[PDB]
Amino acid sequence: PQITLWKRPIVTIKVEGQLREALLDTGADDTVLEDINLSGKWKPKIIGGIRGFVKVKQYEDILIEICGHRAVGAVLVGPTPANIIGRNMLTQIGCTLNF
Amino acid sequence: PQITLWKRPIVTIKVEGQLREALLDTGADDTVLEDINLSGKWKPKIIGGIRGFVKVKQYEDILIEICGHRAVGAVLVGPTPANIIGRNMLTQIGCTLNF
Ligand SMILES: CC(C)[C@H](NC(=O)[C@H](C)NC(=O)OCc1ccccc1)C(=O)N[C@@H](Cc1ccccc1)[C@@H](O)[C@H](O)[C@H](Cc1ccccc1)NC(=O)[C@@H](NC(=O)[C@H](C)NC(=O)OCc1ccccc1)C(C)C
Repeated sequence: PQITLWKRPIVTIKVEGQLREALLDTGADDTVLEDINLSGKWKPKIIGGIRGFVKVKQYEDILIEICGHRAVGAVLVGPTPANIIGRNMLTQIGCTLNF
Repeated sequence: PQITLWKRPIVTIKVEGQLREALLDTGADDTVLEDINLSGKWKPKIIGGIRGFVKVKQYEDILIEICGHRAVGAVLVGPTPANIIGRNMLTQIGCTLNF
């Protein structure tokens, strides 16, 4: 679809039988999922933001179903305020900025 | 133009005779400019991110020339790692997410 930016570009995602709402975020390298247990093993990682750095679990090969389009990727899981779909996921659903 | 998200969607902006590079950031409500003095008066404001909340100077009616398209807006100025063009500015250059 074509999402205008008058409101936050939140979309439905489906990660392992769990529906969430994630924000499509062009200013995020990575995808960060807020406090939702993912089956599988992970490796420790730290993303930085505005202000600080949070500790996250990185999971590889996670399947995320984003607004009707699937995409497998590294997914970071950690105490972030929102689900963030970063460019790593956004390139796979073929998402572009447009003006 | 059409910016794919394989790399950070950084673009040229012109803010008061100053060229900067800003990231077009769909996950930012506001626009945040990194440590570059803006003529004019401001009001105190605080944006939150990943981890924490930075103090910024909000300036109204700031003219930002974004990748060939102008846009006047509230611009927040404060110790952020990057210039971030938030949705507030991104709606005016007619920028949409596209997949
Ligand atoms: C999701 C992250 C992986 C993302 N980080 C990255 O992409 C960075 C560059 N990559 C990275 O960290 O790489 C890993 C690494 C590790 C070690 C060494 C080197 C590298 C990120 O948080 N980046 C953010 C800022 C940034 C930019 C450049 C460099 C570093 C950080 C925004 O782009 C991102 O879009 C966030 C999304 C977000 C929203 C809400 C909560 C948490 C995260 N927006 C923001 O932080 C913006 N805030 C907002 O939009 C808030 C929500 N609105 C607001 O403040 O309005 C008033 C308000 C006040 C109080 C409550 C509610 C509203 C900010 C730019 C102004």
